[PDB]
Amino acid sequence: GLEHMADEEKLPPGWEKRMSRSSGRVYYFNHITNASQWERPSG
Repeated sequence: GLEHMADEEKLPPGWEKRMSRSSGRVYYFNHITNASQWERPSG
């Protein structure tokens, strides 16, 4: 959908910027090591 702030392609390989199905809370998820947080990665 329409998204001005396209920042979900700036994270390192293995991570994915997703949204928490609880209330719609944006965060990052690493499906390679199973590490997810709102805390920006560094890889």
